Amino acid sequence: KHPSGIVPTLQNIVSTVNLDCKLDLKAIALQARNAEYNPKRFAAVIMRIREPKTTALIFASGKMVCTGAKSEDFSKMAARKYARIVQKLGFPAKFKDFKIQNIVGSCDVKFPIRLEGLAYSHAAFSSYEPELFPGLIYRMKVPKIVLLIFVSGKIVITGAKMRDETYKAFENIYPVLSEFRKI
DNA sequence: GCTACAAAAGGGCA
DNA sequence: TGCCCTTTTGTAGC
Repeated sequence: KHPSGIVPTLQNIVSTVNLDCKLDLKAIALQARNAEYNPKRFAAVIMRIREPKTTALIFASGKMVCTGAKSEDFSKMAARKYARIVQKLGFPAKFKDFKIQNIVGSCDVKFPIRLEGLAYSHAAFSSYEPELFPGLIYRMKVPKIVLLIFVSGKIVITGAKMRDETYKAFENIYPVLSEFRKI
């Protein structure tokens, strides 16, 4: 499962669910204290809960985005809790088509990387402009995943909709990272 | 408290 | 149109 002997830690999960009902945002924004709303700035009511620590963007259309959870299950859990809060408020809220939209992971290979060398050998995948951003942007094709590689050996993997995509991207990159270990 | 990246949802505006 | 808007999170040099 994990040949490199390293398991990326899941850091942020983004999901969406359909409450399947139109919502009155100003009413929700008035009844709730755990809520914010400035339509002039953004179309959603921003709401937050402590456990699991997350932030939901709630729309009039009944759709909802959930951010900040550390796992897929935590994300679904937080979404149901927001859905329960909306119900207590007077809306016939359901929970339709809950879907994990993005998973962000990170790990430490515990060795320095020669980013310049890596980018040169993988030009068709690499974006390295150190004066702009200190990390090398690696757009992997299979799985379709974006990895941010730093000189420190710190790696961020984002864009996954399944956690096995996150693990594979990392196992795919590990041998390349070793090839460009900074001695 | 910006550079960079992924992703969703919506109003607004070239 | 599509591209911002907003939110989250890791990373790191400015």
